[PDB]
Amino acid sequence: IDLLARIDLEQLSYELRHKANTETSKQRKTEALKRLQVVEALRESQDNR
DNA sequence: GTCGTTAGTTGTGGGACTAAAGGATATCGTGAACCGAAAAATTAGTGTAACGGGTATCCCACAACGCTAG
Repeated sequence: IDLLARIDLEQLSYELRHKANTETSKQRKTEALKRLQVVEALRESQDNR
């Protein structure tokens, strides 16, 4: 609860895009984009409700 | 010589498997003793009859004419 409350979705998404853009490993990039999917899904949810 | 990377396994985990009818199941093992709770049953106590007028209603019966003289 505390960790997810302290989370910042916009900053987290920007950090993940940066990490994907500056990573020399394909697997790390895949993990970064996979987390970005869920982060952006939550961001899109926060617009409707 | 040593460290990160990539691709191809390899083991492991989560998700599918016509339609129609019908549709009954049986379900162990035991430790004691006292207190409290409320739900139930048993027991103890009080009682009328006709009368005066006057009047409201009911049922029950009957009436509600015809002629003659001053």
